[PDB]
Amino acid sequence: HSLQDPYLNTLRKERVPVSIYLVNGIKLQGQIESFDQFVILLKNTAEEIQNGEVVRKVVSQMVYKHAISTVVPSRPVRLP
Amino acid sequence: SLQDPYLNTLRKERVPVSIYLVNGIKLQGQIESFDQFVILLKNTAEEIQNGEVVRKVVSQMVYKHAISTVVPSRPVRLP
Amino acid sequence: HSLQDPYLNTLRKERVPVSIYLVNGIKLQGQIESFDQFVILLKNTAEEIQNGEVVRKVVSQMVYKHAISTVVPSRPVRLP
Amino acid sequence: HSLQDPYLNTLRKERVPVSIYLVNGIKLQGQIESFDQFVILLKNTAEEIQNGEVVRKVVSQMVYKHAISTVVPSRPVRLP
Amino acid sequence: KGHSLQDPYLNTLRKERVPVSIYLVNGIKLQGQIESFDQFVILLKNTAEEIQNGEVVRKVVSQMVYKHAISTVVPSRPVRLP
Amino acid sequence: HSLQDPYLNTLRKERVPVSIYLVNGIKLQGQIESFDQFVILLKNTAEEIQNGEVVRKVVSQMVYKHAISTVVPSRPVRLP
Repeated sequence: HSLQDPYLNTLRKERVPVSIYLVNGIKLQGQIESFDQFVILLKNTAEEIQNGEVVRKVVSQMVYKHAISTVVPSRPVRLP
Repeated sequence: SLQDPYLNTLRKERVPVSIYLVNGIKLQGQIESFDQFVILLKNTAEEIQNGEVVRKVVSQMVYKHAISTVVPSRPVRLP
Repeated sequence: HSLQDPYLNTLRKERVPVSIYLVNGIKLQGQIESFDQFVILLKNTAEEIQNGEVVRKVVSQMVYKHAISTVVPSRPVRLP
Repeated sequence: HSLQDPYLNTLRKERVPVSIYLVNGIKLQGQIESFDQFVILLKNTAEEIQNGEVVRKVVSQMVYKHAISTVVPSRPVRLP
Repeated sequence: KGHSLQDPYLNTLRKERVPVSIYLVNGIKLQGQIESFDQFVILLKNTAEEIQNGEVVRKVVSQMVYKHAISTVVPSRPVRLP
Repeated sequence: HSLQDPYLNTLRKERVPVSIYLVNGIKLQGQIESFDQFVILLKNTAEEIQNGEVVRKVVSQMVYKHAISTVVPSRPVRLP
């Protein structure tokens, strides 16, 4: 895959906020900290309300490429 | 051997394609570039902000394995 | 592909109208123009009304084998 | 296919009526005419009615293994 | 740690006639004992019980499941491998 | 596998409680006992009511990776 590697690699190093849409329709958000041939490591640091104050929770989840339908970043970018 | 050309045709000829996903989602745009396992689809979305229409370029990396069918706008013959 | 490549070559060369059922339910109709190891190119003249006249549209769609469940030809076929 | 081939090759030989359940919940009944590495030619000997006349078709649909969840034969069978 | 786990787990599930639940991705639950498996299918035997003319009838049911349609396989009792 | 095996292996070594989301929507909780190229052996210790007292039931599923949506660890995990 001579395009997928650059593209992710780009999105990761430039810390590009992305939406990962899953085949089951679930939308993940956040940044590609890392990836390999079969998985993306995706960190999202969304805000949260814990007992009437604003906490920010950083859950990082490994998402299987084979369950991703599309990867639509927040801003377009190009490869080396 | 059929896939690459059909794609590579649509890419260079930059014909707008409708690519239906397995879940039924219909994505439209132009094939900027494709890979063994992914298609980079380019589209210019239209948004309404403060009355007037504003547009920008959205680029989607689409996994081939979530795609069912690809319907181009106009039929195309291979090279 | 002892059974597949013939059963499509026979379907392709003999221009048999085929139903393609997709895993997701939606049914495609039309003739196999051409296929490779992962895709089928299915061409189909349709029947459309625009401005009170039956107009026919020839639509060609590359359909990923991996979204296909079953392909049912219009008339029984044989191979060598 | 130490197990899959023998088993499939059995049910074609002994012309064993099989139900094939697809991943999407579809159930096909029929006899395994042929199969290869990725596909199964399922012959269905199905009666039906057309406008108050019994009409018996014989349809040979090619099924992609990747759409099959389970194949359930009508009689228990075994192989070497 | 490549393909060491799948066989041993299955292979001791089969060899020790352990009852297993097989959950298909589509949400179907299949119960039975693993008779055998290759790289791509497991052969699941169970005994089905129907009623014919108001008397019990046991039948042996043996179905070939594709692993690519299996989500998870949960034995009825803990097992361990070599 | 330069990210997946490491990420998995430290989830396993540090007995991190993990939630495994399936493509079909099912959430599986537990911890990675072992994992393969294609399966995760996931152990779950849950409390179950037996005869008016509470008893922990240990359950161990072999999960197929290809049915896994996403792997959400209980807490952050940094690899070597």
